[PDB]
Amino acid sequence: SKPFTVPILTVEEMTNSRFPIPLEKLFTGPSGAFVVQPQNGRCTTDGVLLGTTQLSPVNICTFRGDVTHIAGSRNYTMNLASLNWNNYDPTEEIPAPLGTPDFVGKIQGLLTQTTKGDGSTRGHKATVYTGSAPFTPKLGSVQFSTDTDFETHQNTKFTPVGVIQDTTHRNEPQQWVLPSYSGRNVHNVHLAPAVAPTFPGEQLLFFRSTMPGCSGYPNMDLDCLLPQEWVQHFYQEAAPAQSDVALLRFVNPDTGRVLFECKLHKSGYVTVAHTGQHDLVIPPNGYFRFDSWVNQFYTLAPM
Amino acid sequence: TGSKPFTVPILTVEEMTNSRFPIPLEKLFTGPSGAFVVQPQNGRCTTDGVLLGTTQLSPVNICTFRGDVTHIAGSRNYTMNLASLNWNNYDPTEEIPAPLGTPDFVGKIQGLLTQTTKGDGSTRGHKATVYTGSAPFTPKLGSVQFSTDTEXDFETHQNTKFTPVGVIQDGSTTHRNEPQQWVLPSYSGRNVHNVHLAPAVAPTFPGEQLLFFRSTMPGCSGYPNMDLDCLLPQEWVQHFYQEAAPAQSDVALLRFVNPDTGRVLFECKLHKSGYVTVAHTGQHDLVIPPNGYFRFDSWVNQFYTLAPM
Ligand SMILES: CO[C@@H]1O[C@@H](C)[C@@H](O)[C@@H](O)[C@@H]1O
Ligand SMILES: CO[C@@H]1O[C@@H](C)[C@@H](O)[C@@H](O)[C@@H]1O
Ligand SMILES: [Mg+2]
Ligand SMILES: [Mg+2]
Repeated sequence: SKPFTVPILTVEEMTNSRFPIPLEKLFTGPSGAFVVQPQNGRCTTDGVLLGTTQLSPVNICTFRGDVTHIAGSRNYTMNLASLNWNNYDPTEEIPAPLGTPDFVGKIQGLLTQTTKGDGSTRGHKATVYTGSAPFTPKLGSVQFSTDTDFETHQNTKFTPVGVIQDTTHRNEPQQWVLPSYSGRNVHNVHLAPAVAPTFPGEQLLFFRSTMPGCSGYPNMDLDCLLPQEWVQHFYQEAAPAQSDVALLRFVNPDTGRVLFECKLHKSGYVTVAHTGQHDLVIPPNGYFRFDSWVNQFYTLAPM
Repeated sequence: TGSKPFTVPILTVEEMTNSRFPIPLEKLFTGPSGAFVVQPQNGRCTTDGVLLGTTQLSPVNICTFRGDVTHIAGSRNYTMNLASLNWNNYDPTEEIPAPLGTPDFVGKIQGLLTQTTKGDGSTRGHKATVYTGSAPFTPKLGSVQFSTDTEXDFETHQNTKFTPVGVIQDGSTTHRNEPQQWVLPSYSGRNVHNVHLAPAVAPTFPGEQLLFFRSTMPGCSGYPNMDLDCLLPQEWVQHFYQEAAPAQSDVALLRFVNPDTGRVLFECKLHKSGYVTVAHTGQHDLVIPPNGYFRFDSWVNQFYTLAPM
């Protein structure tokens, strides 16, 4: 069987799988009390994509389609196309279009458009409210608010940049609250499962970034379960799993020594032996290395 | 056994990222260089994993800037004192052309400037443009200038980020006159030469042309030329950097394959210094299936004649 491996890039060389920004650090904390169920950055170790996960680091939280103006405001409805401008199929057995935001919050960026006939172009600051009633990406449409021009039947793109807040500080975004992908009073479908440590003394290990803030006092923490480069790697390699748990070691090349070890579960998430909230202190050139497949009762050395 | 076998990723063109701007690839393109010299500085990496020019590993940090800013109380423009991509101090004596990820073409790049005040976590963001052909574009010296749409609110001594979105055109009656993707900026200003560049590339074998990985940059105003060609997908850069497989000649023979059927559509040469050539004549958007991908066959000699494509 093809040997399993993980990418050897450092944390700072890899990308968050839930927003198009670099990873910055590793974090662990208790989460047994709440539900961890992100839909981007979900992939098994043998390469099966889950949830709304797709392969491009720059298409996360983007939208493409045509727009129509909502009379008496600066708001536009976008009729969604696929990530490569084909028709969007709402019957596919996924929660929402691939790359759809998987948290409730106000995402700010630029809405841009090109007119086919003459190549004229235009761009305006815009915000999408993923908690709002018109946020119905599974049905094929979302709404943007703008600050200011957009034509009908012309290709239009939202490029995300960051998040806003607008009361009590850091109350939004809520990175662990899923949007309602079909809107009010419709339950979500085909979700990737919630994850949690199943072994005593363990916690999830998160790959953490800080989202840019564009207004107010947002909570800018964003944790993903797998780097986007790991998703890309497992998808291509499709190496068979020889157990439910891949043991990884995090290595400091300056000394050759292992800093900590962790479990990469076959269904696509990492746990460590730690109790409490902890920002890991790592060497910037450290990397992860697969060492062996282990059984269900393997006890990690304390992180 | 022997040398580690060389490979390229199996991702399709449409699943990969442009190495010169943070957008997906769309198609393949070939043409003669014409009046321009092809010397891009992002997306430059040897097949055994040596990064060149301003190339770095993150697909989303391409054409970004980070640092602190200063206004003038008589203009909407801000000067940014540059830091490196992980907020480390940027040293102008480092042997690189400019901070890694700096734009490598002359044009007007629009995006958002954003900032967080460390003390209380207050944040702000405004549309901003950087003209990489302008005299204040001096990233090798550690500063660039941005024009913003509103008179002021950005604070001094606070971390500030530019996220690129697309390109604009203005100040011309001729459409699509800018950006000029093969004209390098003057990273220290026009009366100083650029340094430590990744070299220019060109087909060296009779009847061959460069093969490019092409995207269309978003346009944000005016009538810009939105074509953007790179020599290697960003995912190929990441792959070679990790694998560091030795090159066993100057040229790797690759085949481009349709996955739906497995059949070979054309063959090409991946030169060990990090660019691709094909046997073709003319300036053309290639007709390929969207899901096509490349596979390494063998290291070939310098006098190998490719089958025409
Ligand atoms: C509401 O205004 C926006 O948010 C505030 C908290 C400030 O950070 C201000 O500079 C910014 O423009
Ligand atoms: C100058 O104005 C900008 O460029 C023009 C060519 C138009 O596309 C217009 O919609 C856009 O706002
Ligand atoms: Mg340990
Ligand atoms: Mg051929």
